[PDB]
This record gives sequence, structure tokens and C-alpha cells, in this order.
Amino acid sequence: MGKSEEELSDLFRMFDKNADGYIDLDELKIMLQATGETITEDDIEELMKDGDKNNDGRIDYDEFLEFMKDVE
Ligand SMILES: [Ca+2]
Ligand SMILES: [Ca+2]
Repeated sequence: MGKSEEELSDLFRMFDKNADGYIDLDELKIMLQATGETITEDDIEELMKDGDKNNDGRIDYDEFLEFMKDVE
């Protein structure tokens, strides 16, 4: 938070699971598998709608930077 694009770049690394460069809804499920939660596909897709400008069902590094640039 605090209007920082660099923080968004670091957080994107936390979201991708295969080191493939794109966050897919299934890579996002692995983050919930780490918490031990079962996720429905819409929960992951609604999270993408907040910041994914394309609404493509996957967050690119650039789409991820768009999600929380400001948070202030
Ligand atoms: Ca990925
Ligand atoms: Ca996307």
C-alpha cells in the first residue's frame, strides 16, 4: 500500500506457482492449498475481476501491478 508499483511486482511473485510468469486461477488455488482452504472457481475469478483489466481469467505481471497501485 502507499502508491508503490514495486510492491505489486514483489506480490505477483507470491501469486504465480509454476514460475510461468502468469497467475492462473489454478495457481491461485495452490495459494489456498497452502492455507488448507478449498476454493470454488468463482472466488478466484472474482478476485481477478478486481484488477485484471482483460478479465482473461489469469493475472499477467502488468495486470497484477494494476490491482493495488495506490491502497492509501
Ligand atoms: Ca503462473
Ligand atoms: Ca488477466
